[PDB]
Formats: sequence, C-alpha cells, structure tokens
Amino acid sequence: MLKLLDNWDSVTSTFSKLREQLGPVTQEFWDNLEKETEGLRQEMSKDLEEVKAKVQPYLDDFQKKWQEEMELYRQKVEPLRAELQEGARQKLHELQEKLSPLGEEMRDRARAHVDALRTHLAPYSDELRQRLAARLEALKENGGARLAEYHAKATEHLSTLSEKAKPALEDLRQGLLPVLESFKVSFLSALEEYTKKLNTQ
Amino acid sequence: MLKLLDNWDSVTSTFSKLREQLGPVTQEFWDNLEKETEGLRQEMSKDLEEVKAKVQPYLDDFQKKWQEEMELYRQKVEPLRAELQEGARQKLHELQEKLSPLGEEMRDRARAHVDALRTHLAPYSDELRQRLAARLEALKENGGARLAEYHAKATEHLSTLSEKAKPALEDLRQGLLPVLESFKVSFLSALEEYTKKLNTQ
Amino acid sequence: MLKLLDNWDSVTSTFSKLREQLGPVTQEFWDNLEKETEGLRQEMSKDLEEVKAKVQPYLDDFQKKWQEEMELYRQKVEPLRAELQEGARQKLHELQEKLSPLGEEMRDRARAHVDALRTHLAPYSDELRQRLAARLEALKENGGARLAEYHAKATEHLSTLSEKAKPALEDLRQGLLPVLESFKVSFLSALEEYTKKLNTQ
Amino acid sequence: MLKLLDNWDSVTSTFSKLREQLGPVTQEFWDNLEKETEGLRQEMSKDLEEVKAKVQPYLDDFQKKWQEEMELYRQKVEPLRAELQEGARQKLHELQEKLSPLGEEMRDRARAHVDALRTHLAPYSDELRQRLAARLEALKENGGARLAEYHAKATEHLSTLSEKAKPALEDLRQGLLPVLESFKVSFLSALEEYTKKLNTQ
Repeated sequence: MLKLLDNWDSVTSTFSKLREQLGPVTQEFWDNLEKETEGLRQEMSKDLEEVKAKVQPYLDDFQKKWQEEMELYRQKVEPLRAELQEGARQKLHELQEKLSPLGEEMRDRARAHVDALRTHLAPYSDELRQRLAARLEALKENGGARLAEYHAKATEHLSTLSEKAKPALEDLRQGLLPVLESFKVSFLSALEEYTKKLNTQ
Repeated sequence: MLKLLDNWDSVTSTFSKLREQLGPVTQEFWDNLEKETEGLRQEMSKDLEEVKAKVQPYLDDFQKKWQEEMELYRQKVEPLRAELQEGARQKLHELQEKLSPLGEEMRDRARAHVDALRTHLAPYSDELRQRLAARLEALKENGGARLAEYHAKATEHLSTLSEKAKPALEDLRQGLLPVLESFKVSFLSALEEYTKKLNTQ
Repeated sequence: MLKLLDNWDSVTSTFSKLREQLGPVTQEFWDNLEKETEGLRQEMSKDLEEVKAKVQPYLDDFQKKWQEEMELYRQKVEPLRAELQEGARQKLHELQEKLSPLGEEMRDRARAHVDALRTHLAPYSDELRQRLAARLEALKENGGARLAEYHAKATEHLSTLSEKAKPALEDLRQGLLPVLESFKVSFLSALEEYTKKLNTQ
Repeated sequence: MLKLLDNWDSVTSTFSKLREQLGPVTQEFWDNLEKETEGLRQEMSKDLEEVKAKVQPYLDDFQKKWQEEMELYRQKVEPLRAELQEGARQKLHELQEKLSPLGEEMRDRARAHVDALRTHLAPYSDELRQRLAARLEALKENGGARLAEYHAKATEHLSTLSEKAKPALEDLRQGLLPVLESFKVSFLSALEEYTKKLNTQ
C-alpha cells in the first residue's frame, strides 16, 4: 500500500525550509537596526541634554522677560475692566429689578392653570400610594414564606445526615475484610485471548 | 514654556520612523516569500492527485489480483488451524483443572491472615467509627445553632423594610407634584454667564 | 496496599458533601429572592406607564397653554434686546480700536526679546543641527554595511537549496516504488504475540 | 417637566436593598460552615493519622505475609510455565519452517505481477523527477528576484532620509523664532460670544 500521501514530505523539506530558515532576517537586520537606531537615539537624547542644560538657565532669563511685559499690559488694561466690569453689572442689576413685573404677571397668571394639575394629580398620588405601599407589605410577608420554606429545608438536611453517615460507615470498618481481589493467574489469561481469535477469523 | 520640547519630535520622526518604512520587509520579502513558496507548493501537490488518477488503474488492476493469489495462501493453510487448535484445547483443561485446586489453596490461605488482621484492626477500625460518629453529631448539633442566627438576623432584616418604605412614598408624592418652572431668557442667562466671565484674573 | 486509603473517601463524601446539598440556598432563597423582587418590580413599573397615559392628556393640555403664555412674556421683552444691544455694540469698538494699538505695542515688544534670544541660541541651535546631521550619515553609511550581510547570507542560504534538493528525490523514487507486502496470518501473528506474553514474570 | 422617570428610585430603594442587604447569608452561613466543616475535617484527617500511624507497622506485618504465600505459588506454577513456554515455541518454530514453501510459492508467483508496476511506474518517476526538480530551480532563481527587488528598495530608503531629515530640521532651529502666539485679550472674547446669542435667538 504505497503511501504516496507523504505529499507533505515533498513540500515540507522543500518549501518550509526556505521560509523558516530565512528567519535570520529579523535577527541580523531588525535587532541590529533597533540596536543601532534606538542605540544612537539614546546617545543623542543624552547628547542633547547637556545642550538644553547649558542653555536652560540662559533661556530662563527670557521667561522673566515675558513676565516683565506681561504685568505692564495686565496693568494698562486693568482699568478698562472695571469700566466694563461694574459697567455691565449695573444694566443687568436694573434689569432684573425691572423684571419683577413678570412676577405678579407670569406667576399670578400661571398660578391657576398650574394648580389645575395639583388637583388633577392628587387623587393618583393617593391611588398609587395606597397601591405601591401594600406591594411592599407583600415583600415582608413573602420574605417570611421563603425563609420559613428555607429554614425547614436547612433543618431537614442536618437530619438526613444521620441516615447517610451510617451506611457509608460500613465501607472502611469492614473494607479491611473484603480487600479480596481478582487475581488473574496471568499466563492462562493469555489462552483466554489466544483461542478466541482462532474462531473470530 | 518648553519650545525646545519639540526636540523629542525630531528624535522620533527620524530614528524610529525609518523602521516603519521597513515594514515592507514583511510586505515584499516574507509576503512574496510565503506567496510563491506555498503558492507553487499548491501547483505541486496538483500532480500527486493527477498522477494518482493515471496510477490508480494499474494499482487496482494489481490489487484485484494480489487477493486472487492471497486466497491461495489462506486456503492452503486452514488445516493447520486444526492440527494446532486441537492440541491447544487439550492442555487447556490440563491447566484449567490441574490449576483450579491450587487457586483455592491460596483462596483460603489468604483468608486466614485476613480474618486475623480483621480482628487485629477492629479496635482502631472502630475507635474511629464511633469517634467521628459523635464528632459528626457536634456538627449537626452546633450547626443548627448558627442556623438560628441567619434566621434571627433575617427576621430582623425583614422587619427593617417597613422602615425604609415611608421615605420613598414622600419622594413619590414629590416626583408627582407640579413644576412652577421659573422663567428667565437665554438673554438673561446670557448676561449672568457673561458678567460671570468678566471678573476672572 | 492502602486499603485504608478509603479514609479520604469518607472525609470527602461527608463534610464537603452536605455543603453541596446547601447549593439550594442559592436555589430556593436567592432564586426566589430575585424572582419576586424584580418580578414584582416588573408588575410595579407597569403603573408608571399606565398612569402616564391617564396623565399625559392633562400634562399636554397644560403644556399647550404654558407656551401660549410664555409667548406673552417673550414678546413683552424683545425691545430690551435693542436698548441693550445698542449700548453693547457702542463700547465694542471703544475697546476694539482703543485696545487694538496696544495689542501691537507688545506685538513688537516681544519680538525684540525673541530676535535677541534667537541669536542667543543659534549657536547651540546649530551645534545640534549639524551634529545629528553627520551623526545621521553614520546610520545610513554603516547601515548599508550590515545590509550587505543579510544579502550575502541570503545569497548563500539560497545556494544551500540545490543541496537539500537531491535527498527528497530519492525519497520520491522510494515512496513510488512497489511493496512486496510480506504475508503471515493473524493466526501466526497470534502465536508470535502469544508466546511473547508467556515469558514475563 | 416632571421627571417621573425615576421609576428606578421607586424600585431600587425598595427591591435592590432586600437583595444586596441579604448578602450576609454566605457571610454568616457559608464562611461559618466551611470554617467548621473543613475546620473539623482537618482535625479528623490529623486525628486519623495517629491511628494509621499506630497501626501501619503492624499492618505492614501483613504485607510480608502476602509476600510469603505469593512466592510459593509463583513456585508450584513456575514448572508448568516451561511446559507451555518452550512447549509452544516449538510448534511455532516448526511452523515457520514449514512455512517457507510459501516462499518460492507466494514470492516466485507474485514476483512477476509485482514487477508489472515497477515498469508501469518507472516512467512517471522519471516524469516527475524532471518536473518537481526544476520547480525548485525556479525557487532559487526566484529568490534572487525578490532579494534583488528588496535590496534595491532597502537602499533607496537609506537615501530618501537625506531629503527628509532636511526640511524637518527647520522646525526646532527656527522654532525659537515663531513661538508667536494667539494671545486672546480674554474678556473681549466674552463679547465675541455675548453679542452672538443676541441674534441666534
């Protein structure tokens, strides 16, 4: 029965080698690359430091320089602020006070229609209150049902043990009696299989 | 601030960057690698199935024959199955029945030792039996005790419900009730928000 | 052996066993717990959607109206949008154009400091520029070197293929070739295997 | 706009509490259980040890006792073995020698037909050999194509850097010049949004 089905043998030894064996690519390349790449990137980031270091304090100078111009402007402008600051507050202040007419207006006007619902509602509150509340009474009362149903079962369990522990306990106490075995002569067992085939074929 | 901060900008888009340009390593090389490799492999395997066809006829022509002859072999042998099978069954009882008696010899020869040790262990065998027995009763016994706890604690955690009920009801009432939505105007809201931002720094 | 080994048999089917009998804790209690709890919750929520219906009519009847009035509010206000919008645009240029000049004041007031520091950094700013420049050339330069390696190693790993070719071919020949399948019989095979087992211990 | 959608508030404060708050179950129960369960299971497994300890050597006695009976049987039976041992070898021995007729028979008979394929095959081996082999020549030759196509691209990459590094390098060197900003007066920006709404509504 020629096992030509080794078509794998044909492909594996041929194709697979070229691929798996061409793995030294990332080896010699990538690791050499990343080794020099980031490897010089580290020399540079550290080479740059000294630079940034030999300058920082100098540059620093400039920061205070910005701080200098800054305040001055923050100054000339400061006054214009109040002019607009309190300047606005006022017109807004007045407004709200000139907006209290809306009080007796809006309010006294709405008032009524608003209330409509107060009344169109009230019954429902009452309706639900009487409803949802009792719903929870069913919770406590029902909690007792399950608990009662539970405890009962818990108790029973502890009592079932008495009948269980007993039969199981005949196992070891007497197991030192029936350690009896099968003891197959051995060789004979060989004949057992032996003569069988004589007829199964 | 750190206008120099862009130093890392130049480190990254230079070193680690070219690396990504080499991803095509996996694009052109390994991709084209795998492409032809297994791709021709595909064109290869083809043959095995082809030839297979052109081969099968012969292989089969052959097959049908081999059997035709094998049968010659078989039939010219069977008689030995007898010459042998006979002698085999003979000794079978020589050992089934000459051995049978000794299989009892020990069958009982062991039994003694056992009945011996049986007695020999019984004390301990029982010291434990009755030991865990009463030790088991403790579990059941003290068990129910802590059981009562989970009942006693549940019965109380149950009654604590008629207490966390009432608040929600008020909350109920509340959520139902009207909403006299106060009214400003984006314009007003605008001023508020506005002047709010005019007194910052 | 260890006929007493069954001691652990009794420890396990007793202690850790009853525990599993209490899994129903999660079956009867928490299951029935969650069952009604969220189950009635389900019957509860129902109302909110119901009432909602009976409530919507009113809420809407109301809604349509509130607007009818709000509009009163709005329209009686708009004129202020003018009294205010006017005064607003006024000061707008007071600051757009009175401020505009100072925005340049610094616009250039800063520029100096800059042009200053510009010169102040240039040296370093360039010490680095030309530094990594030539330092970059090294990468390119020495890079191609190790590149040559992966080529040189590939060109050789390529020629090593015309070598692992020939064996498979012989293997080819082989796998093709006939099979003079030697013939025994299960019967014979039986004897072999048989007697094999007769000289063990 | 009455947010009655707090239907969660209604359910959460009610239903959720009873469940999450009934978690003390596994707390007081389970941990008390497993604490006593395995807690006494440990006292027992250790209580049992001493037992097994005060007996082992005793029991041990018995093991040698089995060892005693064992050998004796292993003895009486031992002889019957050879009778069957060499007793079988023989009939099997003869057989194979009386089975050599099958040699000149089976073989010289098959021989021919077998060969048929030797010849019905041979060409195909030759056919495939000439085929599959050249297939691999296409591998080496094609490996060179990709490699050549690759190296080329690798090289180009290292050369592209020269044109890239350059423009990017104007960034930091001069970035110490255009650190120019937006500088929004701030408060004015408030008017920017301010007067906008005046018309968007």
